[PDB]
Amino acid sequence: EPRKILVTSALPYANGSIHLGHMLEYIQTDMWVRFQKMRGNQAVYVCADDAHGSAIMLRAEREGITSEQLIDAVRAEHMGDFADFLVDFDNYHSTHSEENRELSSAIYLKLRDAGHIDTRPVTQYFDPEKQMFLADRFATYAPTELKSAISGATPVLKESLHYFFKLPDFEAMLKQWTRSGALQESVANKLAEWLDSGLQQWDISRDAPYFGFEIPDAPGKYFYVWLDAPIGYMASFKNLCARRPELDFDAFWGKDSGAELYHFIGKDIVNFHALFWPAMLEGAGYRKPTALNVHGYLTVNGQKMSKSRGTFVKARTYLDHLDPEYLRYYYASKLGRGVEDLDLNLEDFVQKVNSDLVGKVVNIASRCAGFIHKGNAGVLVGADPAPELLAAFREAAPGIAEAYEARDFNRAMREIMALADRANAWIAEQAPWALAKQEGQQDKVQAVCGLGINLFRQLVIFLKPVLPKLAAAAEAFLNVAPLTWADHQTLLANHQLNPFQPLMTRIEPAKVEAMIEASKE
Ligand code: MET
Repeated sequence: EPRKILVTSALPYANGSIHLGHMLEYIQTDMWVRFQKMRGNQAVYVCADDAHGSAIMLRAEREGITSEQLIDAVRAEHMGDFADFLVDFDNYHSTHSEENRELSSAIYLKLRDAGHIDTRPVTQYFDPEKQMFLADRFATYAPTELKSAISGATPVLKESLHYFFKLPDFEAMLKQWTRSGALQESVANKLAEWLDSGLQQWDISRDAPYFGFEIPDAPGKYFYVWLDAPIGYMASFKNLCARRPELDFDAFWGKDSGAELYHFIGKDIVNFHALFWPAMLEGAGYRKPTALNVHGYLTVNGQKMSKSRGTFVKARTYLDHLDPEYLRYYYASKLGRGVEDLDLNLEDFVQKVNSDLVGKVVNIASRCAGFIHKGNAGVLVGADPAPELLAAFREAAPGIAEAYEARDFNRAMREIMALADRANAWIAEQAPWALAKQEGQQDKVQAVCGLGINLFRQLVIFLKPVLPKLAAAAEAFLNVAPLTWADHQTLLANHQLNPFQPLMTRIEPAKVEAMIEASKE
């Protein structure tokens, strides 16, 4: 039977553009989702904009527009960037939605009646040296407007009631769940620092003015953005189930759920997804996630992204100059099971993509297709010129799937390009361009280029989750139904091809520099 898989990515904040560092997470997630879809599994990919908090109030104020105005414009822009980068969500919702308002309040109310909510007064005191108000830890709250000394009648001591999630109530459960396999060992041991220290109650309320959901029965008190943000996951899925009759909420979020749930996140936000989130789900009556998939961050030419050096590239700025599949492949070629950083070496970016994709994959196709087109009216002739070469492709497939399954895209691209390298070399060894000029060798020409195109179909199957647009164009040329992973098991013989679709041009280094220049501020 197929696997039911609900996959999410972190919800970007609704206060700025998506940049190429953010894009690494969504490309990682989308590629994994597309692979599971090819494998015949029910993989559902949901995300949303994170539209609350002082983060949004600051930008809304900085631009003289309302908070609703900003997040609406921003959600449109984020969805356009993701879509153009071929990141295909099943739903892209918003933490500022009626589903999130009800889910947050229903979860809160259940947790409260179970005794997992606490009320205590937080004190803030003015520090004359640091010249600002500090919180009573026993840091300051994030500012909501743009803005000190001890004034005569001005208080030096604020106080306000806050609402706490009694996270320590789940410490035993969390001590077990964090080491259950849901986290990679590196992740679990870095996270366990909070556990070694002892969990603390979590401040989930903010005072007015705050752009967010109001807390039931606490007038003037709002949920902190990080309280409702992960509930955006459930909200995004609940909103989707209204339009997808085959998707049942309880089937994915009930404690009994036999479905898998994965959160792709960056390493900076593990504590929210690994401590508060699974405690919240268990206390509220839902299943905990199957695993967190944690990733590192992006560097460009060996250094941190620089707005001054022009290596802090907006997704739209990339898309103005370059094919998105360039970057999708480059990321795939370095994305690993680990949690390390990933470097975009711009010179290596051009050499690697041109040599691997255009050179080893696209050119095997266009060269061979031309001979089938001109020499046999476009009918691919079936033959067995190089059985050992073909068997290698068969032997390699389940391993490439294992890499995909385990998020080891690096290994997967490696295995694929090794097959590409070997197939390409055999074609060159045959030299159909030379056989085509010899009289009485036309059968040989079609035998060779038939295998060539067959192997290109195999490479497209293997690369489809990285290059879904290229795959679509390839399926048009190959004149086949959309490719499943199981299609690798069959071959085209005696098959009418369509005209050759353009698949990918080389990366022009001028365009890469034009992208960097456009990003210098
Ligand atoms: C529920 S995931 C929230 C992610 C958060 N908005 C961030 O950008 O770090």
